[PDB]
Amino acid sequence: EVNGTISIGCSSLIGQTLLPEVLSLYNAQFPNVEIQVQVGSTEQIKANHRDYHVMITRGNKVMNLANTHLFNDDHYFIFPKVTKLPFIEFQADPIYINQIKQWYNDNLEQDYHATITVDQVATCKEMLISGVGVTILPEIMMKNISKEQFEFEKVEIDNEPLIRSTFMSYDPSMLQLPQVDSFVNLMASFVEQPKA
Amino acid sequence: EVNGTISIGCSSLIGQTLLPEVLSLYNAQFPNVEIQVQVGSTEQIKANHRDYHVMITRGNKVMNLANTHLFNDDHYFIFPVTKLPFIEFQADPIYINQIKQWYNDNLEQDYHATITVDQVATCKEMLISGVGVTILPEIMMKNISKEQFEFEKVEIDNEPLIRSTFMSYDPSMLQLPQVDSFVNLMASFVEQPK
Repeated sequence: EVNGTISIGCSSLIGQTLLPEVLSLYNAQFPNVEIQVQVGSTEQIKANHRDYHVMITRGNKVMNLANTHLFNDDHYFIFPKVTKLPFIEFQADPIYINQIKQWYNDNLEQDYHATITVDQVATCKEMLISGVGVTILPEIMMKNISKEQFEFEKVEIDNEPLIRSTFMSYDPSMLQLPQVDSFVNLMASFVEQPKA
Repeated sequence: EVNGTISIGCSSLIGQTLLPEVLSLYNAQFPNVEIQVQVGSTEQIKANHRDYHVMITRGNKVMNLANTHLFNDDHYFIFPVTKLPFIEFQADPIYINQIKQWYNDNLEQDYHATITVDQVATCKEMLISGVGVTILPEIMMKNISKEQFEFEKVEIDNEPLIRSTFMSYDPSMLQLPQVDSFVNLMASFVEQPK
């Protein structure tokens, strides 16, 4: 049997969408593995990289590690079925937030200004659902947003969708741990789409 | 005419349940206030209290601060049972030990967590995707299919297992209009008409 412990560090939004699905598969195949999950900012995770066998983060490849591109998110601007409403911003690295800002300016009348800022995308989405304001979300976080209360407009810059990449990172030496080699191979196949 | 910045630090599960609801009121009444929210563990927030005008945490009162009890949560054991993995979240040890002791008293096996997660939110998503079973605070139970899952209330000696939520702040801070505003709005908000 595969066993021991696997310690996973990932972006907060990953811990509420992808990871539970991956862990249903993984625990079904490798039930004697004990699993530890810690969520956080990409910068936190990368900082604590040594507490984790494997990290799942957003942005770019991590330094001095193996990286596996998992997928890309599109983005939607989401609002009540607009420049008079407050915009909710979430914390991420500055290139990304700056694309969102530049888009707000290009496609809307006012200058961009965050009224509410939260650090997690999940919080941001719940702020949206409660009517605190409008926002831009990556598509993987758009489930269960009422299509009767809200309109969804896709974010493109020039004529290119605004996208963000998710990566799995690990020290290739860790694959000597059966339980890590298992998780990494399971994810390789999990992120492939049957209908390519 | 109330403005400035208010900086809120709260428990993760609060940031996806209570706080958005509170902030819809607050922003409506005090639109010229800029709001910053940071989420995390109770001990994180307590560790960073210098960054926040106001904290909302779970557990006990915080030391050398004003405290306002906001409410108490009941808990439920939620399952599709001792062959299924249990999902444990991180919190202080008295509380986790109540859950362990309860699982032992009321189920056959010894308590053992197969999956452990940092946040209650993750734990709930783990639950919804069939990873396993778990105990949740009732405020985190919305949108769990009553058709796929059963819900059993957690009692210990016929007393519900409950956890408390507190708002903590330095009283001197109420000199900031935008903080005095938020604290009074929360006083109102946590009261029940009925």
